[PDB]
Amino acid sequence: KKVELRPLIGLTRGLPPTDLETITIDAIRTHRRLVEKADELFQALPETYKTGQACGGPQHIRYIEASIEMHAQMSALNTLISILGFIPK
Amino acid sequence: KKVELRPLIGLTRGLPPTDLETITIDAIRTHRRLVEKADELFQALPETYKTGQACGGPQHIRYIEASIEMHAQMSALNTLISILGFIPK
Repeated sequence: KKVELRPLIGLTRGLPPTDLETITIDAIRTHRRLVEKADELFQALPETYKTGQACGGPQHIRYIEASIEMHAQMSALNTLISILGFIPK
Repeated sequence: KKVELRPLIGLTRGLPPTDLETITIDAIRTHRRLVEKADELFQALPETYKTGQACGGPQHIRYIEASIEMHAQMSALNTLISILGFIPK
């Protein structure tokens, strides 16, 4: 993985191995939850929205917000994995 | 602002102006909340942790996680502002 959110290096500098592992493990769990949520909302979108032919509206907004949170958190998770050097169990 | 989270461009492509404005406005509110939370936890850290001389432990972990969420969401907000071309009221 690559460092996508650089400020995380300074934040976790010198953190004990077990502590960084704990943070990363929880971030993996969070990622799974965010992916599941975004996926659930994507599946319920009309075909026209899934293909990008239609845009806008409350339902679409909710999916986008869920996807935004997923992508943002994923950048953090990838960064944590990059710092750790491996994907903890 | 600059595009820090590229997937957001595809997600918001063609979104009606009012809809993108709504999403960005809520992201601004979210950012304020996350900054306040991270700040509150930073202030309560012992001086040794604020200066980086000490690292690790439950309290530090909680601050780091709050800061991580803040930074991640901020990358999303900056990206939304970059796409919109301005900071909505």
